[PDB]
Order: sequence, then C-alpha cells, then structure tokens
Amino acid sequence: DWVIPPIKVSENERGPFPKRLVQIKSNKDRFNKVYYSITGQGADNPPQGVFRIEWETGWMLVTRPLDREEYDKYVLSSHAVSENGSPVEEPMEITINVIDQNDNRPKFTQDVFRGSVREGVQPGTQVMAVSATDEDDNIDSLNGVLSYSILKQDPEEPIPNLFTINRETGVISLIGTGLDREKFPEYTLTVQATDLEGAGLSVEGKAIIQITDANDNAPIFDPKTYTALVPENEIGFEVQRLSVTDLDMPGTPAWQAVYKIRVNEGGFFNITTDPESNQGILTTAKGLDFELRKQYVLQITVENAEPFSVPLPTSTATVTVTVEDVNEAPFFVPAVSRVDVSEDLSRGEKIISLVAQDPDKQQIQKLSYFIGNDPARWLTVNKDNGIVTGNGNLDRESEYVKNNTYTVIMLVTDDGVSVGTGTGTLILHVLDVNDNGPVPSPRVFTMCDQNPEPQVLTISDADIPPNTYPYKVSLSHGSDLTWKAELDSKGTSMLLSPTQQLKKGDYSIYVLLSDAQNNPQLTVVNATVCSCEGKAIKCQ
Ligand SMILES: *[C@@H]1O[C@H](CO)[C@@H](O)[C@H](O)[C@H]1NC(C)=O
Ligand SMILES: *[C@@H]1O[C@H](CO)[C@@H](O)[C@H](O)[C@H]1NC(C)=O
Ligand SMILES: *[C@@H]1O[C@H](CO)[C@@H](O)[C@H](O)[C@H]1NC(C)=O
Ligand SMILES: *[C@@H]1O[C@H](CO)[C@@H](O)[C@H](O)[C@H]1NC(C)=O
Ligand SMILES: *[C@@H]1O[C@H](CO)[C@@H](O)[C@H](O)[C@H]1NC(C)=O
Ligand SMILES: *[C@@H]1O[C@H](CO)[C@@H](O)[C@H](O)[C@H]1NC(C)=O
Ligand SMILES: *[C@@H]1O[C@H](CO)[C@@H](O)[C@H](O)[C@H]1NC(C)=O
Ligand SMILES: *[C@@H]1O[C@H](CO)[C@@H](O)[C@H](O)[C@H]1NC(C)=O
Ligand SMILES: *[C@@H]1O[C@H](CO)[C@@H](O)[C@H](O)[C@H]1NC(C)=O
Ligand SMILES: *[C@H]1O[C@H](CO)[C@@H](O)[C@H](O)[C@H]1NC(C)=O
Ligand SMILES: *[C@H]1O[C@H](CO)[C@@H](O)[C@H](O)[C@H]1NC(C)=O
Ligand SMILES: *[C@H]1O[C@H](CO)[C@@H](O)[C@H](O)[C@H]1NC(C)=O
Ligand SMILES: *[C@H]1O[C@H](CO)[C@@H](O)[C@H](O)[C@H]1NC(C)=O
Ligand SMILES: *[C@H]1O[C@H](CO)[C@@H](O)[C@H](O)[C@H]1NC(C)=O
Ligand SMILES: *[C@H]1O[C@H](CO)[C@@H](O)[C@H](O)[C@H]1NC(C)=O
Ligand SMILES: [Ca+2]
Ligand SMILES: [Ca+2]
Ligand SMILES: [Ca+2]
Ligand SMILES: [Ca+2]
Ligand SMILES: [Ca+2]
Ligand SMILES: [Ca+2]
Ligand SMILES: [Ca+2]
Ligand SMILES: [Ca+2]
Ligand SMILES: [Ca+2]
Ligand SMILES: [Ca+2]
Ligand SMILES: [Ca+2]
Ligand SMILES: [Ca+2]
Repeated sequence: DWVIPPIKVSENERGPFPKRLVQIKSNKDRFNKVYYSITGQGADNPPQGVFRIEWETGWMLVTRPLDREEYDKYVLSSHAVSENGSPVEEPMEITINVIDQNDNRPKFTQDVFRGSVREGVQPGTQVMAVSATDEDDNIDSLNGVLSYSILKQDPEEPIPNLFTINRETGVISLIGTGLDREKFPEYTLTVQATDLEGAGLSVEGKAIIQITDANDNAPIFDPKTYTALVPENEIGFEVQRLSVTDLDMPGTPAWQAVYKIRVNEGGFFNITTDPESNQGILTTAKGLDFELRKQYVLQITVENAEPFSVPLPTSTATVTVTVEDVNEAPFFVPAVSRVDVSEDLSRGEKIISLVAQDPDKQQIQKLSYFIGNDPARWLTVNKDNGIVTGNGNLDRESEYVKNNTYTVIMLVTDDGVSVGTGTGTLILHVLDVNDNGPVPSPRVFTMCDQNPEPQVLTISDADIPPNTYPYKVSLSHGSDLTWKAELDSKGTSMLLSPTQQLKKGDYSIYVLLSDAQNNPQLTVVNATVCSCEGKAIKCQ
C-alpha cells in the first residue's frame, strides 16, 4: 500500500498539551458513522494514555512529555468500526520514534581510580587508564561522546606538569621528569569528562598515583673512621661493628649492605652483614700473633645487593686496629741428645749447661728451671740458672738403660708476670767402663762315677767390647782335688774335668777368670756326683 510514515517526536517536549500528531480517515464512511479508536503500549496498554484519538475526527495526539531514555519508540494499531458495530478497515500499524536530547550528564566508571609507576622511568611512559559514560545518543549526535582532561595534580612540586591524558581514550602518561619516591611518592590529580567532545557538560573524578622505588641512593657510613683493640690468641672474634644509612626502601635489596676489605694483609679478616641496621660486623679470620704488628689500616667499601640506577659515589670506611698482648710460655731450645758422658762421673759435675728462651719481648719476666721425668734420682738442676749437674752413681751396665740410652724430660716456668710451661726431652749417651768380670754358665753339675764326661761350662761378661775379649782360666785352692781346666776353640766355653777317680757327691771347685785381666774370682760351682759310667746323668 500507500502506508503511513513513522512519526518522529522530540524528547522532553514542552508547551501546551495536547499536540496533534496526525489525522486519519476511513473513506468507507459514506455509509454510516465511523468510530476511531487505537491500541497498544502507550495506548491502552502500559504506559496507558500517552496517546489518544478523537473517535469522531480521527486526530492523534501526544498527551504529555517523553524521555527516550525511558522508551525510545512506540508501535500502535488503529481502528475504525461502524455505528452498527462492524469493523470497516483492516487495522493499521503506527510508529513513533523518540529523538534524543542532551538531558544526560556523563559519569565516571569508578568513583576513584588508582595507579603506580617507578621513579626512574622515561618521559612518554603509559601509567593509568580512566573511564566514564553518557547515556544520551552517541551514534548520530555528540550528546554522548566524551573528551577527557586533567586540571589539578597535587604536590604541585617539583613542577606541576608531570602528566597528560589522551582526550579520546582517557589514558594517562608521564610527560615530564623528576620523579622521586624519596621526596614526593604519591600524586593526586583531578580529572574531568565532557559532553560533545569537551563541549557540553562536565564532571569530576580522582586518580591517585603511587611511585614505585628506585636505587637512587647509595649507602652512607655513620662513622667514617673507627678504632678497636684486640688480643693475639684464643681467637676468631668480633672486633667492631659499623653503622650506615641507605635511603631507598628498607626490606629491599636497594637497602641491604654488602662489604669487603680492600686489602687483606695475611688474609686474616672476615666481615659479614646483618639485617639489623645492616651494620658491618667485622671479625678475625685466623687469630693473630703479636709482637709482629700493632697497626692495621684497612678500608671497607659498601654496596647494595642490586646494581645502581645511576652513577653514584662508593663510600669507604677507614679503620685502625691495635693488638693487645698476651704473654706465652718459654721453651728450652732443643730436645737434647747431648751428653755422651761416661759412667765414672763424679757426683756433682757439669753435664749440660742449658738455656731456654721465652717469646714476649716485654721480657722482664724470668723463669725457674725444674726437672721432671724420671726413672731414678741422679741428676740435678740449679733452678735459677738451668744447670744440669750429675749427682749419684750411675752404671751403664744395667737396668733402665735399654738401647744404649737413658732419656729424661724436664721443665721450665714463665713467671715474672704470669704463667708458663716448657716440655723438653733429654737423651744422654751413657758410656762404657769395664766394671764386672767373667762368670760360669751352669753352677751345679751332675757328674757320673765310673767315667764322667767333660762338664761343659761357659763364660759371660756384663761389659761391652773390647772389655770381654779373651780369657785366662784359673783354679785356686783346689787346683788339685783334681780338676783340670779348658777352653773351647771358638772362645766362650771351658772344659772341666777331674784327674782323680773321686767320691760320692756334694763338693765344689773354686774358679778364677780374667778378661783385660780384671781377674775374677769366681767361685764355687759345686758338683753333685752319683753312681755311674760316663754320661752326665739326671741325679738322685
Ligand atoms: C595524593 O595523595 C596523597 C595521599 O592522601 C595526598 O597527601 C597528596 O596531597 C595527593 N596529591 C599529591 C600530588 O601527592
Ligand atoms: C676508636 O675505637 C673506639 C672503640 O671503642 C671507638 O669508640 C672510636 O670511635 C674509634 N675512633 C677513635 C678515634 O677512637
Ligand atoms: C644516614 O646518615 C646520614 C649522615 O648523618 C644522615 O644524613 C641521614 O639522615 C641518615 N639516614 C636517615 C634515614 O636518617
Ligand atoms: C656481608 O658482606 C659479605 C661480603 O660480600 C658477604 O659475603 C656476606 O654474605 C654479607 N652478609 C650478609 C648477611 O649478607
Ligand atoms: C687508624 O689508622 C689511621 C691511619 O694511620 C691513624 O691515623 C689512626 O690513629 C688509627 N687509629 C685511630 C684511633 O684512628
Ligand atoms: C727413655 O726414652 C724412652 C723413649 O720414649 C722411654 O720409653 C723411657 O722411659 C726413657 N727412659 C729410659 C731410662 O729409657
Ligand atoms: C706449666 O705446665 C705444667 C705441665 O707439666 C702444668 O702442670 C703447670 O700447671 C703449668 N704451670 C703454670 C705456672 O701454669
Ligand atoms: C709440656 O707441658 C705441657 C703441660 O702439661 C704438656 O701438655 C706437654 O705434653 C708437655 N710436653 C711438651 C713437649 O711440651
Ligand atoms: C756349694 O756347696 C757347698 C757345700 O755345702 C756350700 O757350702 C756352698 O754354699 C755351695 N755353693 C756355693 C756357691 O758355695
Ligand atoms: C667468614 O665467616 C663466615 C661465618 O662463618 C663464613 O660464612 C665465611 O665463609 C667466612 N669468610 C668470608 C670471606 O666471609
Ligand atoms: C664506586 O665503586 C663501586 C663498586 O665498589 C661502583 O659500583 C660505583 O659505581 C663507584 N662509583 C662511581 C662514581 O662510579
Ligand atoms: C677514610 O679515612 C681515611 C683517612 O682520612 C681515608 O684514607 C679513606 O680514603 C677514607 N675513606 C673515605 C670513603 O673517605
Ligand atoms: C672509598 O672511599 C675512599 C675515600 O673516599 C676512596 O678513596 C676509595 O676509592 C673508595 N673505594 C672504592 C672501592 O670506591
Ligand atoms: C720431649 O721432647 C722431644 C723432643 O726432643 C720429643 O721427641 C718427645 O716426644 C718429648 N717427650 C715428651 C714426653 O714430651
Ligand atoms: C739405639 O740406637 C739405634 C741406632 O741408632 C736406634 O735406632 C735405637 O732407637 C736406639 N735404641 C733402641 C732401643 O734401639
Ligand atoms: Ca531525558
Ligand atoms: Ca537524551
Ligand atoms: Ca549527554
Ligand atoms: Ca630518588
Ligand atoms: Ca640504594
Ligand atoms: Ca629510592
Ligand atoms: Ca705473640
Ligand atoms: Ca705476646
Ligand atoms: Ca712469657
Ligand atoms: Ca757399671
Ligand atoms: Ca761399664
Ligand atoms: Ca769385664
């Protein structure tokens, strides 16, 4: 058909109501009276009564103002019946479009936006982002397009133009330079959005930016030069602690100190760090020792764990140390294999005039010499002059003496001012003299009767050679009660044989030898005889 165009109507209209929109006519009215009515939402349906028609003229009206924001369009159905009561025309659809008007102010997405950036970054860096909206049209008008802006950053210091915002997108960026967490950490700037691309109505928001941290700062010592005293030897011990103040953020690696000495003399120092006021705690690496050095001039520089965000001054601490003195024990010089001395020494004679030395050249402390180790008592010392003399009777020949030795240990004490011990061994070579003289091996026989065979006997000397070289056998009172002497060819033994057919048991034979001579006297080597033929038998 020839329909009927949609009807545009403005919003928030205002004048004298009613307002005729249009007029409709059924031509089938030649016959009876026609009754015009109309139906739909806004008509008889909810919102009832916005539009109504004059049953007799065919006029359509808007009865009151409208807000497209509420309902932006309506569709209606129109009718025409006869007085008799019958419909005449197939109904007719009707449309109305509600044209937008700038009745709406915009509104920010949130009531407050927050942001953060680091202090050392470069100009032209994107920080935050902000939103807002207008409910009016924005597809055929500007009643709903906004334009963003900024008008007041607080801390109007260092300067007041650190940022800008993209008018269309509302994004903010760092424009200037001079950000420092250490002086001004959080800005509060006021934003506004406007109707018709900055032309219409405006509103406010608030965005707040916190500033991350940077290693803008270096560490600073609170003393620059310290001093402490120290002892030579127990040690590995705490000398002095140090103080400092970095200014970036505390629990952070831009706040933790790292040290080191420049030069470690004997490399006898270690230094650690501590999460207190991360003071510098210095200590001794390997004890000290001395009388060698009293002075210690060393320097320690301090850094952070992480590198610096800028060239900065490295700052050292210069420190002086002094070693207190402890006084140590003295010592005999050697451990003496000294005196190759003979057995004939006169009880009270100079053996070893000895001396001991003591470390501490503070030496105005003497000591006393004491002896100590010990198989039995011979020797003697002058305690205030360390003089070892030889008292007593010695005898290389016999008991304690093991290999050609006699080892003895002695002491010495550090007095004068405190304490001390000195353990020193002393081996002294004893010597030989020909003391003893020759002696027979077996002392009792068992001779036989009829024809006894030679009674083997031998010789032994306690002395050391030559002193036991060859012999000379001799038979004293009974050199004839019949007894005849004899030597083995290979030196050592002697052959003892009677020369008479003598008696039934129990009787001695006086013996007498010599080796350089010395002559011993020996003696009786008794002789038990019991009935027989010729071989030395078990007796009775
Ligand atoms: C930003 O927020 C802080 C915290 O309240 C406030 O003290 C300051 O005045 C605001 N503006 C700037 C630029 O710091
Ligand atoms: C020396 O060391 C002591 C240790 O107690 C310290 O108090 C002092 O500051 C250091 N410097 C000087 C010059 O004494
Ligand atoms: C660190 O020590 C320096 C030296 O006096 C001082 O100026 C600074 O204020 C100290 N740091 C802090 C946080 O006080
Ligand atoms: C202190 O500094 C030294 C030197 O680098 C380091 O080895 C040590 O681990 C530090 N102490 C601590 C607790 O970090
Ligand atoms: C530390 O060493 C320096 C360098 O010679 C010296 O001036 C200072 O006296 C020493 N001790 C003290 C107490 O500073
Ligand atoms: C001699 O030194 C040795 C070796 O230590 C030791 O066993 C002995 O007791 C010391 N005295 C004598 C008399 O041998
Ligand atoms: C010296 O050392 C000895 C070790 O035999 C020890 O018994 C003594 O206590 C020490 N003397 C002193 C005066 O400290
Ligand atoms: C010295 O005397 C000390 C103190 O008893 C002792 O421990 C040490 O064994 C002794 N000997 C030596 C050779 O120092
Ligand atoms: C040997 O026997 C005699 C005879 O009785 C006795 O007098 C003597 O003591 C015994 N031994 C020695 C070594 O004299
Ligand atoms: C010093 O002492 C600390 C504590 O035991 C140890 O961990 C470190 O290895 C030593 N040496 C240094 C150079 O720090
Ligand atoms: C000083 O030395 C430290 C390393 O010990 C270094 O990191 C720092 O950059 C130096 N100072 C300067 C101005 O380069
Ligand atoms: C510490 O002080 C000494 C003496 O004044 C100096 O040699 C050293 O360089 C100083 N360290 C610093 C960082 O000034
Ligand atoms: C530490 O400071 C002293 C004096 O200020 C300086 O001479 C020295 O070069 C510094 N050490 C380091 C490693 O920077
Ligand atoms: C005494 O000192 C000597 C060093 O000549 C050593 O060989 C010996 O073990 C020491 N004896 C003791 C008990 O100290
Ligand atoms: C005696 O001398 C020998 C040879 O020098 C030596 O090796 C030994 O130790 C000493 N004493 C003993 C019991 O062997
Ligand atoms: Ca409206
Ligand atoms: Ca509107
Ligand atoms: Ca608007
Ligand atoms: Ca800074
Ligand atoms: Ca720092
Ligand atoms: Ca910082
Ligand atoms: Ca010493
Ligand atoms: Ca000392
Ligand atoms: Ca001493
Ligand atoms: Ca002897
Ligand atoms: Ca001897
Ligand atoms: Ca002999």
